[PDB]
Amino acid sequence: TDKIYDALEKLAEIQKEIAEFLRELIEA
Amino acid sequence: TDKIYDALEKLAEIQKEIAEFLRELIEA
Amino acid sequence: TDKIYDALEKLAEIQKEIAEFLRELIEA
Amino acid sequence: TDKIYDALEKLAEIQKEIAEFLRELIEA
Amino acid sequence: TDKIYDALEKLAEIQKEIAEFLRELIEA
Amino acid sequence: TDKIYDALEKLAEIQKEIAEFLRELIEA
Repeated sequence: TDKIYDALEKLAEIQKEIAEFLRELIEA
Repeated sequence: TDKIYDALEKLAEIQKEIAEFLRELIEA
Repeated sequence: TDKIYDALEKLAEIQKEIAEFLRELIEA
Repeated sequence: TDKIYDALEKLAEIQKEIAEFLRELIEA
Repeated sequence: TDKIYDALEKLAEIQKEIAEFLRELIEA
Repeated sequence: TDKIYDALEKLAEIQKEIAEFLRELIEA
């Protein structure tokens, strides 16, 4: 169901942002 | 270490978005 | 399906705990 | 649906790899 | 660096919960 | 800090796999 897909996307984005943050951090 | 504080903020926002998702989910 | 929702929740929690850990770390 | 399950698995693996990376990092 | 060891433990637990989820999933 | 560069690479690959998943999803 499309709501579940959107759930999975919204979720994925959060992991993307986590990785974002992680790489962003490692330059320290 | 302002960079670390900004890190902590940027991080916090991600938790905010996680919580967003979590509450958004619980209505199911 | 509710099992899939619970899956998505259980999953979300793990990301929450990851972020937890991440912020917890940054005070080092 | 099985495609959605596979989605959830593929997703999970990414979190596994994130944790992988995180622990891998902490030895620094 | 005991704090780092505790970090590694707290981290490990999250991987344990990830694996939990993963095996839990594979019965689908 | 080569270890840090390798960290950044290993990390990047995970983002690659995230993006993989994301594009893979959007066909839904």
